[PDB]
Amino acid sequence: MRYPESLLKLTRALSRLPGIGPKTAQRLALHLAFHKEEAEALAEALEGIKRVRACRECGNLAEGELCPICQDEDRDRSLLAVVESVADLYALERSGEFRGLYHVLGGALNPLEGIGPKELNLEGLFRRLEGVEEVVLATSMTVEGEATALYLAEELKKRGVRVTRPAYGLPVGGSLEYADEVTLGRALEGRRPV
Amino acid sequence: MRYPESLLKLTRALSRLPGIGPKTAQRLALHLAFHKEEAEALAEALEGIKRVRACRECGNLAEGELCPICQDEDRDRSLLAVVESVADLYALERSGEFRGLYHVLGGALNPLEGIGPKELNLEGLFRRLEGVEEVVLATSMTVEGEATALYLAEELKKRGVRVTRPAYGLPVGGSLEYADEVTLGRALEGRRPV
Ligand SMILES: [Cl-]
Ligand SMILES: [Cl-]
Ligand SMILES: [Zn+2]
Ligand SMILES: [Zn+2]
Repeated sequence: MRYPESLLKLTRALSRLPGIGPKTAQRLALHLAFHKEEAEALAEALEGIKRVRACRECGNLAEGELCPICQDEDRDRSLLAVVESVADLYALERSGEFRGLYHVLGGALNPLEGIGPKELNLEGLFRRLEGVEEVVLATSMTVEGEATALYLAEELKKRGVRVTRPAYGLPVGGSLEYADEVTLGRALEGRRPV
Repeated sequence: MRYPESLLKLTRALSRLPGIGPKTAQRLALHLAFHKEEAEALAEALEGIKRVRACRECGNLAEGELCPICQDEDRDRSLLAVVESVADLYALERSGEFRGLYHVLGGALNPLEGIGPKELNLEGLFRRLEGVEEVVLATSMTVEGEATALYLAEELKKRGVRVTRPAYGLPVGGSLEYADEVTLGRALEGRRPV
């Protein structure tokens, strides 16, 4: 469709973003061209995020050295949560049921994609076990996240610390009829007294 | 969810974009933070589009003064296409069945939103009728675009030039069963010999 170079340069850059097809790229590029003020603000914010980097301790996004979680003094440092990504950390933190610390991996273990202990931010985890009561293995509830969990569990039980896994089960407001048979089966097996 | 300032500043700027909710804003903001090279390229392209502006004659997006269409010498200047937006011009131009010139309005007539002749790039149209055989009223096929068409038709027939409207009808690969009754009714009324 497009022909001006800076417009096409913008549309092409917008298309590199994940979950942004060429049709959305064009609509946004046109919009940015017709709203100079907004486009300048976005360029300012993009320059602004050059500073941001992985936290020295977590792997969580941080202004400068330490992330907001690590440099919070009101934090139960007896608790630690292993997590695959920053998006998952935010979800956990948004839940409100956790005031521990986090360790952010680079992803999950995956033999089929050659992803293993060296590729993940893993060796850093074992250096931070000082006065850590509990480690929550809060990896994804997938084949890959479960494989990661079992590996961390084996390695953590060796080094003398208890490990817990968040519950498989039904989601809140969920009907039994529309849940899958595996999730439903785990929910039954992990049923609790009341 | 988020707490670092430049990240939030980016996520907030990304949310100002049309058809971008806060969940997508966050995913993209995180992605840009973890891909410094790509983010710099987007900032470069955003700075790059400061130059872009409305064409002196069309209202179409242009590098500097004139749009690529207006400064193309192989252009049937006997033909002119009135259009509501640049997105529509590109669609028309992508169709391949038009080698005329374009006039880009700022939108369509809409009494309910106080949108009328002064608010649209309209007065500029009548200055460009020199050696113009045909004007294609290629506004949207809506209540607003039709109202715009009729107004331009009245005003153009006064100033001595024929006007045409693109066809209402069925789309290519379309079944009759799933088409709406109005579109189907127009397709029948505008049926052609073969
Ligand atoms: Cl798309
Ligand atoms: Cl969303
Ligand atoms: Zn941290
Ligand atoms: Zn032009």
